[PDB]
Amino acid sequence: PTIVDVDLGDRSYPIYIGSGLLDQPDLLQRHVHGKRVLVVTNSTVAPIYLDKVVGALTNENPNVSVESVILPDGEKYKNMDTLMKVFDKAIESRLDRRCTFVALGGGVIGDMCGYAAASFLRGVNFIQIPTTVMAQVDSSVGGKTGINHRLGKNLIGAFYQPQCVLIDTDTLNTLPDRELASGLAEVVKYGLIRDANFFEWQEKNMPALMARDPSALAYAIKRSCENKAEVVSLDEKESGLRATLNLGHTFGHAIETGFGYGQWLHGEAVAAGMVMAVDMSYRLGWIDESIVNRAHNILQQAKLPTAPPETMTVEMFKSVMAVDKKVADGLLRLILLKGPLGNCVFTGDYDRKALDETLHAFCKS
Amino acid sequence: PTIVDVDLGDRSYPIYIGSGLLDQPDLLQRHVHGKRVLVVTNSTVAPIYLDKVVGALTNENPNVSVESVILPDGEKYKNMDTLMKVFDKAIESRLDRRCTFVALGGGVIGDMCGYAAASFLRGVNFIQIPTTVMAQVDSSVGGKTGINHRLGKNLIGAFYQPQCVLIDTDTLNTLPDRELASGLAEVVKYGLIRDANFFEWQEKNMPALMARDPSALAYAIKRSCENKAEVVSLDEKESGLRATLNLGHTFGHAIETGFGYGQWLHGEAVAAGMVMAVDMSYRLGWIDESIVNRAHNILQQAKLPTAPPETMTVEMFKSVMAVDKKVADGLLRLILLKGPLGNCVFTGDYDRKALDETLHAFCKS
Ligand SMILES: NC(=O)c1ccc[n+]([C@@H]2O[C@H](COP(=O)([O-])OP(=O)(O)OC[C@H]3O[C@@H](n4cnc5c(N)ncnc54)[C@H](O)[C@@H]3O)[C@@H](O)[C@H]2O)c1
Ligand SMILES: NC(=O)c1ccc[n+]([C@@H]2O[C@H](COP(=O)([O-])OP(=O)(O)OC[C@H]3O[C@@H](n4cnc5c(N)ncnc54)[C@H](O)[C@@H]3O)[C@@H](O)[C@H]2O)c1
Repeated sequence: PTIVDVDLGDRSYPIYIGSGLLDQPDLLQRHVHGKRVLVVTNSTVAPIYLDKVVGALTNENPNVSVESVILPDGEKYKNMDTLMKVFDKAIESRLDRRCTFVALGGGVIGDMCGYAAASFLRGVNFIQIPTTVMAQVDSSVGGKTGINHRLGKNLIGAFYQPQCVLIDTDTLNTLPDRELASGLAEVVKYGLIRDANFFEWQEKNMPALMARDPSALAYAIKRSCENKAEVVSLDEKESGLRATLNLGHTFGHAIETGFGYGQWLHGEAVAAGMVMAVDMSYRLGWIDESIVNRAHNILQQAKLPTAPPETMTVEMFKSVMAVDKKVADGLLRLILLKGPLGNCVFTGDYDRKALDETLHAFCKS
Repeated sequence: PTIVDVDLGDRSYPIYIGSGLLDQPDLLQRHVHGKRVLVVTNSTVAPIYLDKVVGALTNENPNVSVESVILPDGEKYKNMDTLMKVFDKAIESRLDRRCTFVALGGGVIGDMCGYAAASFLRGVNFIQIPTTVMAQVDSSVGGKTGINHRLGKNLIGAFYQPQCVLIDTDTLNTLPDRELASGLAEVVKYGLIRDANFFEWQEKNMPALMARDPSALAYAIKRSCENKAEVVSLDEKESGLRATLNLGHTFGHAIETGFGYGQWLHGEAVAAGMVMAVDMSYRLGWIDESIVNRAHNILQQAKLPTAPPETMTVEMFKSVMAVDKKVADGLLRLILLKGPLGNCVFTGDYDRKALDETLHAFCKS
């Protein structure tokens, strides 16, 4: 069991990482400070891990009782109505401020569960058990929770930290290849924004990760968590630094909202968003040809898309980018690369013609 | 302009109190930190105050553009579906993280706008402009925001603190006697929980408050906000001490949900429920009978109910109380009077016979 910690003072919490951690009941029990637990998962994950997870919380612990809600599987259910099922279940069972929610699944569940937890009775303790690469390197950590609105991605939610995060890499064993690769998008992101040695290591080790080698995947998770924990501890609520985690995400969200929720996996949208934001960066003269080539090579190694869907138009991009949460006072700040690899800027001061070229170069219409 | 602070370090903020405050644009504009504002109000309040508040937000203020969203008026509407109207409007007009919400109304609007602000883009700034007594003396202060569920009161929300609170005493001039009176319930509450001298003051001053004397009303407000600000600063998230503000509110919330949201005013529900709490306190032999009948009498001078509605039952009270937020690991903790006037306890330890003796005394079935 490795531990990357997130230090937010009295609200600090541990990220436990290893194999078979779902068979170490002591880990979860330590963060369940009440009698009752509500596991939140979806229809795909539930048959695989729920019994295991209730097992890990109860069968060797007699004073803990566990309930579940199984929500439908899909990014397209990341909405207020599907979230209302969690509040409905919790109130039907008469759960109270001492209960604990447990997010069992990918990033869709983590985000929904975290926000529900933030809001139920004005907040109850919750724990993350990510079961995707995406969630294990990104979504489970940091306490950004919430839902999509039809006009945009993550527009309603809460900053709300879990009590712990339990990553067991065995759970990746049941994850389809496509879901695996899409999680690596965010791993590459850490490399580009602030982690050149991490990036470098990925250029060498991407075949391992794609072959799902345990040691590789475990380090990519660990090192991703180190980055994300550092940033969150410094900038929990995104005054400045935290926005760096949004490289390729202004575009990537435009791909998700535009291309209709769910068709492309998030990581697939980020893959393509990142290429676009690399291209803009070059066009602005802020980065080298070499970064462009290496960004393009590594995502190709991960069999992720390096351009957006051919139905995405320039107008859809602009219209969805208009509700990006990096807008301040009607001004669109972007995350762009600048200088040697591992360097990035959070800025609203970029030549808009460069942005316009990038859109027109990547869009068929 | 009388000020009363709320002390939460870097989240501290003033409550301004006085007449004609809506005629001092300076006060609102100080706390609007961006170019955009969305005034959330309702259809009763809008055509009386919206123009004026838009006028104050923009006078000598080119930098700021102001929009509004008009919600339906009623406790009935204090729920998630209606709140979607705030999000939908916000996103449609592309409001960003730097926008400010202005909650313009009674406590329904405050709680709703508060929780909408907490959640919009995971938190934007908001400001409180209470226009009912209930709001001016209680709900506007403390950053307890949220909404009802069918099965219970304020079971979804957040602890979110406003940028400031603008009590303009003139807004009470348009409020009906019934609404005004119902506000006085929380004024009394402060007396009984922690402020004996204030209580004694109200006993002299009740006829004055019911006649809308400017001085009495204003001092009630200041004293009511001082109490709450003191409690909120010490216990913002309700670890312990804050729960004391819920005297008679366990019973009260049960009346609201039991008898139908908005059939009685909150204040009216709270009055009856306070009277039940004192009865239970006496039955426990924790309280002298002078406190019982002193309470009964001040409420009657406010023309407030001292019984719950005739169709409330014992079962209804018990089933709604089971989802009170004062319940912890299945144990219902209550606010009860013990000792001289102005002293309180929050306890899980009481004889349950006292509890359903008081339930059977007040309910026809
Ligand atoms: N909150 C944050 O900071 C943050 C960071 C990154 C992403 N996110 C959000 O999280 C989501 C990321 O999506 P995701 O990749 O987690 O997708 P996801 O939650 O949809 O999961 C991917 C798919 O794999 C299935 N699945 C999950 N775990 C499995 C397992 N162990 N075995 C087999 N199948 C499994 C799921 O049912 C789903 O069909 C996005 O909505 C994104 O916006 C949030
Ligand atoms: N957040 C807190 O800490 C807190 C504290 C106490 C109460 N509350 C909540 O606040 C609510 C109590 O609301 P309320 O009693 O203010 O009622 P309310 O918000 O429903 O408004 C009272 C009625 O008077 C109308 N009105 C408001 N201002 C007016 C004015 N100036 N002139 C004419 N009419 C006006 C409203 O449109 C409504 O019809 C409850 O839902 C309660 O739970 C919250």
